[PDB]
Amino acid sequence: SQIPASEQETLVRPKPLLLKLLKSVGAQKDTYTMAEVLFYLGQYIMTKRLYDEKQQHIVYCSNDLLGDLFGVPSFSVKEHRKIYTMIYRNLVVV
Amino acid sequence: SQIPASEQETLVRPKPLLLKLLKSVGAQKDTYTMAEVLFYLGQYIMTKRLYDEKQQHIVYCSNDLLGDLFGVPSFSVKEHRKIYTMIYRNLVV
Ligand SMILES: O=C1c2cccc(Cl)c2[C@](OCC2(CO)CC2)(c2ccc(Cl)cc2)N1Cc1ccc([N+](=O)[O-])cc1
Ligand SMILES: O=C1c2cccc(Cl)c2[C@](OCC2(CO)CC2)(c2ccc(Cl)cc2)N1Cc1ccc([N+](=O)[O-])cc1
Repeated sequence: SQIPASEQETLVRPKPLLLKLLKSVGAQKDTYTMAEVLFYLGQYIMTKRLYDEKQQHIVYCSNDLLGDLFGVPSFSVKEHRKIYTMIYRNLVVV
Repeated sequence: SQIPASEQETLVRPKPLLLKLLKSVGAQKDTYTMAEVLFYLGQYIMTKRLYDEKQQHIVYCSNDLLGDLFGVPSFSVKEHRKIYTMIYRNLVV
């Protein structure tokens, strides 16, 4: 956060639409700190799949020589076994 | 270490197209450890921008109530002051 601590702990009362949204994912109250609002928005965001975590770590290799060699348009940098399998089809163990 | 150390250190010879890919970003040899192949693949990937921060960190809220509350189709989770500004419009302190 580039937001000062004092600001994060500011006590606030969500308007009716923001309140309904927060309670829709389990918020219990009518007043919150700003830190609490952000926690519940985070839950809302993840629940409505407005952010995708897997898609944060993707190589897009279609129409590139790498896509030709691996035989795929995309892959996760976090899935090492899957990369190794694709690499092995392009070499010989000595 | 998803991959065992000994496998990472396995000595391998890239077939011609992979080899040309590797030398295209500075690789100097015909023979490599698997670790070395992954390093040079990484350099290729980043050079050609096949992986790019431009697609990262985004909340796409255009088609959700949140987009209507925030007045935008999307926002970056890293833009903390923007997020605060957008939230303050939706409340009273
Ligand atoms: O770092 C992240 C993060 C990363 C990826 C996806 C999501 Cl969803 C989040 C998000 O919540 C994550 C969770 C915690 O509550 C688990 C749910 C979030 C993003 C955007 C919003 Cl508007 C709210 C939370 N978050 C927390 C946060 C972001 C920004 C600020 N700020 O403005 O100073 C404060 C807190
Ligand atoms: O963690 C990351 C990472 C994160 C974001 C983008 C990129 Cl490009 C990479 C990548 O290279 C990073 C750099 C180092 O050489 C600086 C360039 C990479 C991804 C995919 C491939 Cl196919 C190769 C490297 N990498 C390293 C790595 C990933 C997977 C394995 N594994 O399967 O055992 C081994 C090593």
